[PDB]
Amino acid sequence: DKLPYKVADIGLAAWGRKALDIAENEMPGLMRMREMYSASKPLKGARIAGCLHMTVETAVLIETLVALGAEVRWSSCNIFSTQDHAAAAIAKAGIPVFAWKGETDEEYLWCIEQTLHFKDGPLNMILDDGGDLTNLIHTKYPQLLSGIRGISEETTTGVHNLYKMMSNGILKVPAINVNDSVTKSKFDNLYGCRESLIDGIKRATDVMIAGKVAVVAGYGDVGKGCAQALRGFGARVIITEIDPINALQAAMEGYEVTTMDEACKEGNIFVTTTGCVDIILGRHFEQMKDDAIVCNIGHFDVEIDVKWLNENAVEKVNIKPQVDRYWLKNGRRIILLAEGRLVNLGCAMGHPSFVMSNSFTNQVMAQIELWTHPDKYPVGVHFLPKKLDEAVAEAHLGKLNVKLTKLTEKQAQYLGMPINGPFKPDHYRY
Amino acid sequence: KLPYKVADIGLAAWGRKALDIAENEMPGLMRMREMYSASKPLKGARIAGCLHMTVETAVLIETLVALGAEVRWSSCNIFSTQDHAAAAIAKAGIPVFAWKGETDEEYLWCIEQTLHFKDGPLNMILDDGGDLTNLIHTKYPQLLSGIRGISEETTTGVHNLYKMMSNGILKVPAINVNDSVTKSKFDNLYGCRESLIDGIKRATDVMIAGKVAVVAGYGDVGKGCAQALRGFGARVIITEIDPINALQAAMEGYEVTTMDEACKEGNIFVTTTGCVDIILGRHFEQMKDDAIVCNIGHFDVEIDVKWLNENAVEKVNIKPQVDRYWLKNGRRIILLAEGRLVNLGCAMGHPSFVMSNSFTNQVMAQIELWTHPDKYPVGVHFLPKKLDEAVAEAHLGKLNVKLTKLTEKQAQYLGMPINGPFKPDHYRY
Amino acid sequence: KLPYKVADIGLAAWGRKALDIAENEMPGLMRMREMYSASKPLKGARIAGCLHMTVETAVLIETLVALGAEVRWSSCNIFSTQDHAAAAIAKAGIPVFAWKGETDEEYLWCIEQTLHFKDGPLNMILDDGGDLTNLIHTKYPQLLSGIRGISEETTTGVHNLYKMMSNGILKVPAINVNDSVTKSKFDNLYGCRESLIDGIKRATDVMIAGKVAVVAGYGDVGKGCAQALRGFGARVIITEIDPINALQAAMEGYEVTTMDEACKEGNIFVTTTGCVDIILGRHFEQMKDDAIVCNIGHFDVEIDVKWLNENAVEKVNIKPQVDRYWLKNGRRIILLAEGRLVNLGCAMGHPSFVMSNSFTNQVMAQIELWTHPDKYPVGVHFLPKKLDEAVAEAHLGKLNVKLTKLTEKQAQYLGMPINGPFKPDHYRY
Amino acid sequence: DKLPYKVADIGLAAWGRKALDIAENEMPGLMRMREMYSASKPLKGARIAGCLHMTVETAVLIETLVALGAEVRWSSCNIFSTQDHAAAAIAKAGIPVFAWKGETDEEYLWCIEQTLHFKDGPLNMILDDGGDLTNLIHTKYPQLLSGIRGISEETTTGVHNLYKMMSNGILKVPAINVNDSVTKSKFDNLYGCRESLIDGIKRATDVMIAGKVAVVAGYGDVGKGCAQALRGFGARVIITEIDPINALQAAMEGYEVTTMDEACKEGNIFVTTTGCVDIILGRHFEQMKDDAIVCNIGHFDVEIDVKWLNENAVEKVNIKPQVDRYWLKNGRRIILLAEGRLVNLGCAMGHPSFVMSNSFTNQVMAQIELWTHPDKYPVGVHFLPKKLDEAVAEAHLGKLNVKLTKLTEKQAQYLGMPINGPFKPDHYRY
Ligand SMILES: NC(=O)c1ccc[n+]([C@@H]2O[C@H](COP(=O)([O-])OP(=O)(O)OC[C@H]3O[C@@H](n4cnc5c(N)ncnc54)[C@H](O)[C@@H]3O)[C@@H](O)[C@H]2O)c1
Ligand SMILES: NC(=O)c1ccc[n+]([C@@H]2O[C@H](COP(=O)([O-])OP(=O)(O)OC[C@H]3O[C@@H](n4cnc5c(N)ncnc54)[C@H](O)[C@@H]3O)[C@@H](O)[C@H]2O)c1
Ligand SMILES: NC(=O)c1ccc[n+]([C@@H]2O[C@H](COP(=O)([O-])OP(=O)(O)OC[C@H]3O[C@@H](n4cnc5c(N)ncnc54)[C@H](O)[C@@H]3O)[C@@H](O)[C@H]2O)c1
Ligand SMILES: NC(=O)c1ccc[n+]([C@@H]2O[C@H](COP(=O)([O-])OP(=O)(O)OC[C@H]3O[C@@H](n4cnc5c(N)ncnc54)[C@H](O)[C@@H]3O)[C@@H](O)[C@H]2O)c1
Ligand SMILES: NC(=O)c1ncn([C@@H]2O[C@H](CO)[C@@H](O)[C@H]2O)n1
Ligand SMILES: NC(=O)c1ncn([C@@H]2O[C@H](CO)[C@@H](O)[C@H]2O)n1
Ligand SMILES: NC(=O)c1ncn([C@@H]2O[C@H](CO)[C@@H](O)[C@H]2O)n1
Ligand SMILES: NC(=O)c1ncn([C@@H]2O[C@H](CO)[C@@H](O)[C@H]2O)n1
Repeated sequence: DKLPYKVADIGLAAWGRKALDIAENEMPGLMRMREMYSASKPLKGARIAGCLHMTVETAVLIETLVALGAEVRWSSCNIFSTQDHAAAAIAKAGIPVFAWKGETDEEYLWCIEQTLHFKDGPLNMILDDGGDLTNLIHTKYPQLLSGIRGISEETTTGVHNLYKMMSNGILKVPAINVNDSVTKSKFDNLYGCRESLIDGIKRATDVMIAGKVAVVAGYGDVGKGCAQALRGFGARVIITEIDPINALQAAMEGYEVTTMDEACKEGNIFVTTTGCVDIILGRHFEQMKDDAIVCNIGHFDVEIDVKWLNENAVEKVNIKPQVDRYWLKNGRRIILLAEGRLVNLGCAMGHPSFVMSNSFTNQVMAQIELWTHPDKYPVGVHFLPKKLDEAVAEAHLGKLNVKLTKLTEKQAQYLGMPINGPFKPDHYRY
Repeated sequence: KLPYKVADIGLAAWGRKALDIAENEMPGLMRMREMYSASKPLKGARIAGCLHMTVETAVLIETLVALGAEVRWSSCNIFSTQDHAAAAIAKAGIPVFAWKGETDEEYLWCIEQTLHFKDGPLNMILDDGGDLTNLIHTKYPQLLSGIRGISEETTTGVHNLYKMMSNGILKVPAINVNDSVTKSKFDNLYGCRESLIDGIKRATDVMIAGKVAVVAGYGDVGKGCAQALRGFGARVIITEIDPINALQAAMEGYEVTTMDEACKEGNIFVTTTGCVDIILGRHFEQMKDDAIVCNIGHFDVEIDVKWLNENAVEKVNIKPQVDRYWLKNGRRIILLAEGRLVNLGCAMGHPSFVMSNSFTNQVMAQIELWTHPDKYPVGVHFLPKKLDEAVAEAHLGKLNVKLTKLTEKQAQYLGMPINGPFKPDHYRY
Repeated sequence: KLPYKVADIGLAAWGRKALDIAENEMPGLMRMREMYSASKPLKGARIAGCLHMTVETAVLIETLVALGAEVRWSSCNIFSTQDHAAAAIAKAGIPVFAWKGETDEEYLWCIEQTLHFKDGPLNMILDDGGDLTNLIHTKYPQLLSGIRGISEETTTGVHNLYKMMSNGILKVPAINVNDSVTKSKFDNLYGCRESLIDGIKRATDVMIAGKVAVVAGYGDVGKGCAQALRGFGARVIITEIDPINALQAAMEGYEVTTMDEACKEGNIFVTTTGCVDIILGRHFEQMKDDAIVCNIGHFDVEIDVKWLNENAVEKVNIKPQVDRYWLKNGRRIILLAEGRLVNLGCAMGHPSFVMSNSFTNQVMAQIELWTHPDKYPVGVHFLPKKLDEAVAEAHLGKLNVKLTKLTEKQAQYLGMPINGPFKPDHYRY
Repeated sequence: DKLPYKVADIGLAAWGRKALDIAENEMPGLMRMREMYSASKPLKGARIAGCLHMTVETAVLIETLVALGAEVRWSSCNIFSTQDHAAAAIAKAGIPVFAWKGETDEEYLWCIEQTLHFKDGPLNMILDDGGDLTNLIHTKYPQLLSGIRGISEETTTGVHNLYKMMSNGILKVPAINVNDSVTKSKFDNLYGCRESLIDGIKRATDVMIAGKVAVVAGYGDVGKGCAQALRGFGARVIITEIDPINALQAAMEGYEVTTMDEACKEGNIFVTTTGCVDIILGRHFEQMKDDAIVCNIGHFDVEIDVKWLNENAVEKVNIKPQVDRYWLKNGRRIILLAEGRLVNLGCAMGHPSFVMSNSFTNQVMAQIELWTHPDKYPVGVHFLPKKLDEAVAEAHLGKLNVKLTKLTEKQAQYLGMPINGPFKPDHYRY
């Protein structure tokens, strides 16, 4: 007596399928997983609850998991990130999906709850992005924990939470940290944001980047890509940081590194990338240039104090969906994107398919590892082996017409490594 | 007769909000309003405009009206109208005939609606690409003697004016706005550096990083396009006919080769030449699977779209202005905006700040021609450097740029007028 | 009289090896030799040259001689001579009066040695910065009627020629070589992009990454300098008097402010203005400890070196052309090349490939003035675009650039001559 | 009856001292070690044999070790890298140093042998760059191993050798891998090469970079910096790689990735960064463009087959020290820099002082850790703790006028980290 799916408009499915066809041809990693494993069906018996942005890219991931034998039920991990034509295509394919663009907070929680119960029993695998599904099970459904073989987690904030859960004795299910595969963190977080930040800002505002001062809070993988994107279009980028190593990197790349207390007086565009609370506050907003654009690409909605704007502005003018222009008591305006929620996914289409093929090939590999080799994965947080990490990269080289060199026997002996790798030590930072 | 013709007048409120935001990004145009709204230098002008009907152009239109002109408007491209901007203009009582997705015949009908005002025929032309200019000269020559001047926005349009003049067929004075320094070195370069990728992304959501991109032409537009693609991690290959532009591209680290070679390597193709026959059937047949092909230069003639329509074995419309073709060789080609300007057809054109440079020049040109016509005999003219410098200066405050002033000692040393102009007429910036 | 005067003729063999390497990087000059060595268009010319006596200039000198000229040479800067290049020229029998580290009086003596040949006084000038031009006009006016033409290398020199002409005091026709497209947009820009950092590094070995660098001026030289510093991870701040150049710098992501503000922040200061009084005592007094200060523009007047010498409390010579001053405030300033051109004074100037563009223009200018003087009345002239394009084309093969040729259909469409020139005279590239 | 030092010309000492004074003011990390530890003298009793490029930067390191109480004896680890004025200043200061620019291979070995015996006994600490000192002791002087408390090793190839020695049971002394401190590998190897490669090429050849094709073999930290430097000056850079992850990084940065077998036909400049043998061979040289410039910035002299040039060229013309122009049987010329040895140190001045202050502050810290806390360091290869790594970066922020943000108590609680760090997990790649 439960809904089979819930999406904005299943009639968008034909357009969705065209977008999926294009994406498949950009995602050789996922297509190789299908070629290699569609017959052997390694995920047979798996019942995967997924909580991850319901985008065209994610649809390709979902169909890969199903091709490999899994049953899947899906929700988005963000109220604005669903692409309704992708959700429609997945629903039309008979896969239970509960996701649409513009969910309320109540609807969001309800959608996750729809993914827990399958025909043959409760979920036995978690594929998570940000840990909401992980946390829901541990907090509200502890009786389901014993039946879950593994968790794979997509993003930096999610994995931070898993390590904290483990250190405090709260984690009860083995997890693979997908974020920190080399082929995820050094590609998705960096090159993905380098394209999708600007895409979000532009679709929302059509603002010129050239000539502006842009303030980027944080200089981790996300901040590095955001800063590079903005600099490339001729913004002058100012960085804030708490970590002296990341701060020194930023200075050595030619960026001014200062505090938000100083930078708020100069920025025309503000991007938060920190995964931390209380980055942009009332005292900052009051000092900003007129029509400063403020957005978050890090986590949830707490980097920016959106509550302060709602409480203190004279008026909030909605410009269009996910774009609000606040008029402050000082007579100046602030343009806030996506209510302070992820701007690339909320105001544009998130990362492009090619780089998401890296991240999602790691996801499929992690699901196969946890489902088929559980003995290798005790309760705790684990990485994929370097050999598989390398294999993700190798699967994407052909599409780019990259010609990789093979070591000669003489060179392999000289270096003391195998011809087929792995080629780097475990601590290598790339 | 119709007061206007637009897609949906109900879009006017949203249009107005977008115009409000754009005004705050366009200090040059707002300064023209501050300076000239009382004195109304364009009183008596009846300006027919043919220029992409975007949010940015709406700000220009309302500036012309604030300065006392009567205006009637059409777009210069069948896909470039932003319907909310058109609706806001219509709602404000200004005759505009423009919508996204015109037929070719509707396009001409729209230009024709701009020619006659209550008080008489048009007496000024504001053009982008020469269609209004050519229409009057070829079909309505009886209207020419009543037109005081033409201002022309874009490289292809000004090329046509110079050709008309050399052939003795130009009959109205024109100002070349494209070749103001503050237009050509800003709009054509930095505008395309942002809006090319915006068009490609909204249309395809393709990853740029890791791709080979082939840019045909390395003029102002090609320079901006190449820099954009390289910034996102594409490997950019350039084609050129001019050895100077070619050497520039080589000295910036780009491979410069022919399209006959580059067609085998590119994943993304962008034409920027203003020339016919850049991408042909023999090129399409060699392209990598799902190569994305688009034009940012002129009209629809850089890419042989006719060839694709006639020779593909499948053609699937993905969404408006995005078509995916399957060739006999089994490979696919993705064509944007039917080969028409991709930045305006698949996205929103250049952002407002840089359009404020171009459009401040347009307002200055209209004022010069309308109020000082004897300074402009039949022929093609530039705005004075002093005015060109003034356009730039008007945008410095928004960016918090602090300009240095020469001391009297330094001005004497340089033999330079202390308030400019600061460069000789041949200076290339 | 002396056959030459150089530091050490024993350096000639090493000089010749360096010239051999440079010739293979200078296809424009080598092409001039291939085309004109038999016909000897410069037969009868007696060229006095005043231009940095470097390896690159040695290739130019031997090209002029190959084309039939007699030549006598001096450097235009007291620190820019490369002694091995000077020795190779001297060994080849060419009168050259140049060494690194001349006194100001020796500098003038060297120019004076170039004026008289066996067959009579000079009849052509090849100048860089106007010193030879000014010397003749002011001290040897009786020689003017015997001089057929002047070609001038650099922005400051051509500025002086235009001033002379407007004041009615220029008495010999001149060609402005600086403002060939293939000179100004290449040498001034890409040359400085490499040779500024070479000068700073050889002098100081300072890390660029992490520093704030202040570049005064954003013309061709300032653009090249700023890009170089940014590429290595310096944060670059720009000063400018021209609102157009200022807006360019802002649109490229640089902070544009005054020297009065920037002096408090910079670790490296580079002057590129061609103007007096850019860095003054009030600036030095505010600078970060061990700020490195240098000039790449003109003469020694951009930086107030007199102020440092008079006001520092300590001055220590680190090595040739590097001085470290201690100010009364206890902080240190490092001054390069006594405020003279840092790229030529502390390193080797621009690399040979880009100098081949500049120097091919110089050879073309000398040929034009010597063989077609009636085309050049007294005044300041440009080389024709056709020749400018030819300079670029002559360098494409070395870089393996493949230039596209228009089809006859395309040339008709564009109304363009199929072999060029391809751009109108106002084109800015 | 042994020499007290051996240098090119001790009369260069006054110029050397001026260069050292300038460098000190660029090296706040080393100067902070002096401020903090010159009175307590933590290295008292240490007798450190050092084998590391005898440059101005290294002189500042040497004087720091002596200020901290160590006795030191020094040699260079490269026959061309010594800066004779720096060596003179160290000799004049009474420190035994055996180093000059342009040593023969025999003289090189002799110089290392001079650093082993002190007045009060044999060395009891090793500071090494490339492992020659480490290998000499293990192979020729095993009886000295028991008296050595620790090894600190500077460079990637050196540390590779230490791990191999450990895996084969040959390492008998505890070692700290300095190369893989974050503040070394991500700064020295990357930003150092980004400046010093071009400096070497320019001083040797004065070649224009703009317009050229440059081929960079390897895209690790060194290759990344070299490629960026060359691209910045307008070369078109082609990368070769054996590792699919590094290769994908290069492609995503806009470089063509192909094999040397293809790239040798196109390159005008060749830079080897691999640490591997047999990168540029006869079959490559024969296909190169006329006057191709060929150089190595990786390891020793075996990346480039210099022996092939010597055996097969028609003639070798010496242009000036460390620059040779070979005329081949095909009539074309090859310009080889520094006989295939490190081009940045051999043809220029190596990395600038500021970034060497990061590397050498790690060296001082490693010497203090091994000398004063030996119980923490069993036989094996170890990293410096992240807290010290962060402290190296923090010590350089003031010179750059960087303003680092401090977490609030609320933020530190939210993130679950200490206000004073460390701020990243052990696996973080920066
Ligand atoms: N929107 C997306 O598509 C996307 C993609 C990847 C990751 N993410 C999210 O982005 C965020 C950042 O991810 P990351 O991988 O870059 O993590 P990271 O740990 O590499 O970088 C975060 C940086 O923020 C800095 N920081 C923390 N608090 C700060 C403060 N108060 N002020 C200034 N700097 C501060 C840290 O020192 C760190 O260097 C995470 O929330 C992650 O889940 C989003
Ligand atoms: N979409 C836009 O927003 C936008 C903006 C500005 C200009 N434009 C248009 O873009 C086009 C280019 O303008 P521009 O200012 O760069 O002009 P330009 O003259 O500076 O550059 C065009 C270049 O194309 C080269 N070229 C010509 N034919 C060629 C061919 N067959 N193959 C390779 N190269 C060839 C020329 O040598 C020239 O360097 C024009 O049509 C102009 O109207 C469009
Ligand atoms: N060292 C070299 O190898 C080399 C090479 C080429 C040119 N030059 C010399 O470099 C200088 C600059 O040449 P260019 O071609 O760039 O000329 P330019 O005219 O293009 O640029 C100089 C810029 O300085 C700006 N300026 C003038 N006075 C200023 C001041 N007080 N403060 C800030 N900005 C100011 C001007 O607005 C102008 O934009 C000239 O002296 C020229 O002869 C040297
Ligand atoms: N000259 C200097 O100042 C300097 C500075 C730092 C490091 N180094 C040295 O530079 C070298 C590289 O150091 P790194 O830190 O970049 O190491 P790295 O391991 O990060 O990079 C080396 C790269 O070379 C690649 N490689 C190996 N064999 C190859 C082959 N046959 N063809 C193509 N690519 C190949 C590897 O895949 C790797 O990515 C080492 O020898 C190191 O000791 C020199
Ligand atoms: N197009 C997409 O589906 C997309 N774009 C970005 N992300 C993921 O969103 C996560 C943040 O929630 C990041 O870790 C990315 O991997 N997914
Ligand atoms: N946003 C806009 O209205 C816009 N964007 C680009 N262009 C103009 O379109 C012309 C090409 O028709 C160029 O010359 C630009 O000036 N207009
Ligand atoms: N290597 C060289 O001989 C060299 N380098 C730079 N310049 C010239 O020096 C002039 C400044 O005097 C500039 O216009 C350059 O053309 N010459
Ligand atoms: N200026 C210098 O002393 C210098 N420059 C580079 N390197 C070191 O040289 C090692 C290679 O032998 C690298 O790991 C660098 O840390 N030292």
